[PDB]
Amino acid sequence: GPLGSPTMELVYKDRGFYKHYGVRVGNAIYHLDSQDILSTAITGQATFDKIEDDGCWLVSQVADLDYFTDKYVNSLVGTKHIFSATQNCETIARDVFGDSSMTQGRALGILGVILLSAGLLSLMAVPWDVSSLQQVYNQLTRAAAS
Amino acid sequence: GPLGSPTMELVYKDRGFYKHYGVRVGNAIYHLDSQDILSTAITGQATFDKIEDDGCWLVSQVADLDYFTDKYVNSLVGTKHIFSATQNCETIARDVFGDSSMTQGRALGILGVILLSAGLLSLMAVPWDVSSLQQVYNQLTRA
Repeated sequence: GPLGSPTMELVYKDRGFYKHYGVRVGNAIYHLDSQDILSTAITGQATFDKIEDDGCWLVSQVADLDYFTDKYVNSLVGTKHIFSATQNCETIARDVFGDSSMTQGRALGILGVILLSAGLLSLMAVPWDVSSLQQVYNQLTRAAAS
Repeated sequence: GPLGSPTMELVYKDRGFYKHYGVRVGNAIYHLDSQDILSTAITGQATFDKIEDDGCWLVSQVADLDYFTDKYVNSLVGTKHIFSATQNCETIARDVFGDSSMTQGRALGILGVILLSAGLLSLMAVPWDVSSLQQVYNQLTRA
C-alpha cells in the first residue's frame, strides 16, 4: 500500500554494491546525503537533503513494503532516531507524507525507516510481498543468541 | 591479520538472510544483544552483551578483514559511536584485545566496527582479500 503523500514516488540509484533509495515529490528528491552507509550506522548520524531530480533515478514498485515499514513506524514512535536534515528540507513532512501537522522530526524518522528498510531489503534481495517480508522480520527480531 | 587477542575468534550464526557475527574468547561470546539491525541503525543504539557459547557458532576465516576494519576504526577515533555494553562486558578490553589499559569505549568502538563490517560485507558477497576490500572501501567512502 501507499507510503506517504498521493504523488510521492519511491526512487533509487543503483550503486552496484547497494541500491540507494530516496523519495521524489514533483522534481524534488529527498534522500540521505551520505553513501557511506557503514559510517552512518557506526556514528548514529544521518542527514537528509533535498536535491533536484537529475533525470537518473529509477522508480520502485512499492508493492507491500508498507507491511514491513509499518512495524517500525509503530515500534519507534516515541524513540529518538539518528536522522537530521539540511536547511533545504523545511517542507519534507508535507511533501513526503501530505501532513502539515506532522513535525519535520517525525517525518525524518518515518522516512528514514522507509529508506533504510528499502535499502536493507534490496541488499538481501527480499521481494516486497507480505510473506517474504514477514519471514525477514521474524529473523531480524529473533533473539540474538538463538 | 588478527583482529584482537591471540585466542579471539570471529564467529557467527547464519540467519539465512544475513549472518549475525560475534567475537569469541574461550567460551565467552561478545555480540550485539539485538540482531534487529534496522532498529539498531534507526535508533543509533547498539548494546554489546557477553553470553556463554552454546556450541552452535561457526568460525569465520578472517583473511584480510582487518585491512578494512582498521580504516574505519582510524576514521572514528575522535568520533562518537553508537556502541554501549551491558555490565557483563566490563572486562571486554582485557578479554578481547588483551589490553587492560584500553578503555571500554575504545574496545566497544573497535568491536562494533568489526561486527558491522563483517555483517555488511557478507551481505555484499565481497571476498575479504585486500583487493576486494579496497574496492568496496573506495565505493563506500567516495574516493
